[PDB]
Amino acid sequence: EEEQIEKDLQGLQEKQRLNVKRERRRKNEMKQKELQRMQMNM
RNA sequence: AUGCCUGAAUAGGGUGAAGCCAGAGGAAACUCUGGUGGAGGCUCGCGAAUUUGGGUAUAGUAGCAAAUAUUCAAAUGAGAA
Repeated sequence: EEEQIEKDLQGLQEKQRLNVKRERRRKNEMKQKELQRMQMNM
């Protein structure tokens, strides 16, 4: 009964952590990409 | 040997390059997983070679000429494999 609560809380917390990590990664990657793209036109 | 003009052809099987998308690691750079995409001195059936049309320059013996399988009935005809 409570095993399901523990499992889904842990799963949602792990998903949240992975989401934070991937958002940080993509934000850095796209900021670098847009900077390079903006600078490549000259 | 090197050309030039105008046409035909430059096929097929396999593999899967940049680039892209989405995931996971690390502060970046960067490295892996899946997909996508469809490229090449990639493969498969000093020297040689490098498709093609037209035009245009520098003893009655040997033997039967070889490309397999012919058969039956009728017609024509002097005479029919």
